[PDB]
Amino acid sequence: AMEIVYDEADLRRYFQTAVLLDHFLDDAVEVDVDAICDGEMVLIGGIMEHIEQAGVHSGDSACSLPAYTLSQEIQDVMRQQVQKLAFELQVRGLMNVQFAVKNNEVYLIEVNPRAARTVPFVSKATGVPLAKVAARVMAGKSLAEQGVTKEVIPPYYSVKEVVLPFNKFPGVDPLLGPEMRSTGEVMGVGRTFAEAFAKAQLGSNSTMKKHGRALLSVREGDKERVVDLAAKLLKQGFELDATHGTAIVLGEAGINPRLVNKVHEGRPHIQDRIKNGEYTYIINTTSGRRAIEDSRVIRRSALQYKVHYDTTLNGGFATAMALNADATEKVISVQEMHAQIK
Amino acid sequence: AMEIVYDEADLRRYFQTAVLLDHFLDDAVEVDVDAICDGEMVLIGGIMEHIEQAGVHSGDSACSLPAYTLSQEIQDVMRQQVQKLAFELQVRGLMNVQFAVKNNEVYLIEVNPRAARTVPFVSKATGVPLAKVAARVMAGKSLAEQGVTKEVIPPYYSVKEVVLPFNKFPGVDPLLGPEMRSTGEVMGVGRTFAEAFAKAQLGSNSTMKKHGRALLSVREGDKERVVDLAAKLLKQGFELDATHGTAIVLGEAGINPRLVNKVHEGRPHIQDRIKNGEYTYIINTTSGRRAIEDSRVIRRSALQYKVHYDTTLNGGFATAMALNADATEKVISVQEMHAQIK
Ligand SMILES: Nc1ncnc2c1ncn2[C@@H]1O[C@H](COP(=O)(O)OP(=O)(O)O)[C@@H](O)[C@H]1O
Ligand SMILES: Nc1ncnc2c1ncn2[C@@H]1O[C@H](COP(=O)(O)OP(=O)(O)O)[C@@H](O)[C@H]1O
Ligand SMILES: NCCC[C@H](N)C(=O)O
Ligand SMILES: NCCC[C@H](N)C(=O)O
Ligand SMILES: [Cl-]
Ligand SMILES: [Cl-]
Ligand SMILES: [Cl-]
Ligand SMILES: [Cl-]
Ligand SMILES: [K+]
Ligand SMILES: [K+]
Ligand SMILES: [K+]
Ligand SMILES: [K+]
Ligand SMILES: [Mn+2]
Ligand SMILES: [Mn+2]
Repeated sequence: AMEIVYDEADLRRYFQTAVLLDHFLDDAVEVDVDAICDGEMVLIGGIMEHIEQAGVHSGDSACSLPAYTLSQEIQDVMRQQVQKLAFELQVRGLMNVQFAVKNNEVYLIEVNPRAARTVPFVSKATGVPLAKVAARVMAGKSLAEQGVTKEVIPPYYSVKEVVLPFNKFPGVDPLLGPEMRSTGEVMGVGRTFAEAFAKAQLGSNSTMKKHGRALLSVREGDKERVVDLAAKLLKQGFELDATHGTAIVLGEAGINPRLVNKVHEGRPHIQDRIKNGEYTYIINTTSGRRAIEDSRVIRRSALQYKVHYDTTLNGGFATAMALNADATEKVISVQEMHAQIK
Repeated sequence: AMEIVYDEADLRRYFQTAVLLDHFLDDAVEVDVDAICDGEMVLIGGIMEHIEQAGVHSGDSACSLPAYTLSQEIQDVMRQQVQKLAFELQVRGLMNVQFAVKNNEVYLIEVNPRAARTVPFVSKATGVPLAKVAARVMAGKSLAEQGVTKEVIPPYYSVKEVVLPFNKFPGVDPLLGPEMRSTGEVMGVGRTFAEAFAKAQLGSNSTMKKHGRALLSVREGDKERVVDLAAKLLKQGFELDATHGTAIVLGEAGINPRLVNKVHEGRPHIQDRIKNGEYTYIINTTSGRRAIEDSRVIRRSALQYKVHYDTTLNGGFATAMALNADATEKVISVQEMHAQIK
């Protein structure tokens, strides 16, 4: 059971309720790299950029292969580090490495010296059966002997999205965090990231629509980038609702959402509006135990009412991009996918 | 000393800091009627309909001759009532009667069996020198004998607005009530109530602009009608800002102002805005000893920064109507005015 303490008081408050301590890498991109070491060389299976930032468990994060925003440059630094780690720790077969990118800096989060859960997706995505390869390495056949020595970068994007069991446990706050709660995953294949993401999103049973009213209620950190999300939604045809401070931020930028009351503020409030079906999209971000506790009503309603919702700004942007794609437009077989690989 | 108490709490509260008790006619139109009685008959000098509701002292209320909203049927009752009083009281000379109209019902405020401060305005409006006649009547010369027996109804609108000394006493809260504080008055003459109001407004040294951003912050009782007012403002090309509760009501009507913070909510706040000359108009209504003391900065700032502001919704509608008029478009002389009277 992890925790992200924000302040001193927070700390106590934690222990009370409650040991390692790690500085939390706020606003960093999380990445996973799957690889194979045969003692002689390292084979990079895949570099997957997560959509949800570090702090949202990698198992609960949607992710993309190839990276959708990371510079090749910083990806090179990761590949090198993966390499140094592989040789140093004497890996023989699969490994997984998790990093956090912040301010153009690579930070190591952990090393899993075995097959990680990302293995099948990377394999489907790249056409290389890494578990068969790594198993051959284990039994003694080298990467070189098997002919699997060069990293494969596919010509299309593969996006992985997860499914959470929150609807099975209503009393739980359907919020993402450092601890993994998802039961499964799906894969979206597209020409662009928007396209992959849209397939991934639909595949994951998302109720997201291409029109309607969107409710925006974001935390302080999010106040800046929210403006841009709000316009993208505007550009797409949605109308907007916003709670107090979010409305303020949007107002100051020129966006004037319809103001909506928090449960405490009066009626009608969000709960009522959600209950009524006024929304087709909800973007709600939060930060701080207490802040989280209050906003619980939103997610709870959103889930109960089947309204698609994002709890991270990164996810919101990803959702916004997919609005530009059409998941039903084109289909492709795995055989065809793999045949496109040069 | 008069004040309106709203609840049990409030009443002691008063008595504390502090005798007749009278029920307060809320959301009522105040009316003034000047009249002459000689024992034989009653001449109606004029029926004036206040812009500001009962609760804002007549003396500080803007007014209209002829009535701009009241039905003929209701004036008829007041006319009826006045006569009854005159004879009843044995009025010989001038008299004044104040009424309040609630739900199509006429309530009697007071009777002043003497010359009222409205006499000169009525005289000027109607061409009938009420003071001369009444004196004559007082000395023994009947209306009949004077040949002043019919109620004159002007072909033009006559609006009286007042001037308040707030600017000379900064420490004071520039807000209207049951006690009179104005020192003078002005008159506006027009083809329409709007044109008349517009002249009276300009006459009163108002800083009202025909463009800019308006700030709307209104009470509960007003939250409903404010929509129409907001619409007018928008139709006129103003941009709107609203405090929370007001913003909620508008938005719920399709009207999304720019949300703004009270002083206690954040920076920038209203005071700041005002201070920055961000507004050209402010509509601020309040109810309650506290809601009032809490809004004080709005009015003080507004007065101090020379921004035109109205403290009644009625006053705000009038201001709006006047936006459709040109005070400097047409001029007329008292002589012509009177010449127009048949
Ligand atoms: N220092 C950190 N800064 C930001 N996020 C972190 C940090 N440490 C861990 N996390 C978050 O916690 C998650 C799980 O931590 P990790 O060490 O990988 O635990 P696990 O063994 O459960 O897989 C990560 O996937 C990440 O999103
Ligand atoms: N019962 C009432 N309901 C509403 N407003 C009232 C009532 N009584 C007085 N007022 C308001 O207070 C003002 C002053 O009361 P009034 O008896 O006329 O006082 P004054 O002697 O100063 O002229 C009125 O002009 C009116 O707007
Ligand atoms: N990849 C996690 C699922 C995202 C979920 N809609 C949310 O953002 O909370
Ligand atoms: N006739 C009263 C003065 C009007 C002023 N703008 C107010 O509404 O406070
Ligand atoms: Cl794993
Ligand atoms: Cl449950
Ligand atoms: Cl008087
Ligand atoms: Cl003073
Ligand atoms: K993550
Ligand atoms: K692990
Ligand atoms: K009045
Ligand atoms: K009096
Ligand atoms: Mn991990
Ligand atoms: Mn009076």
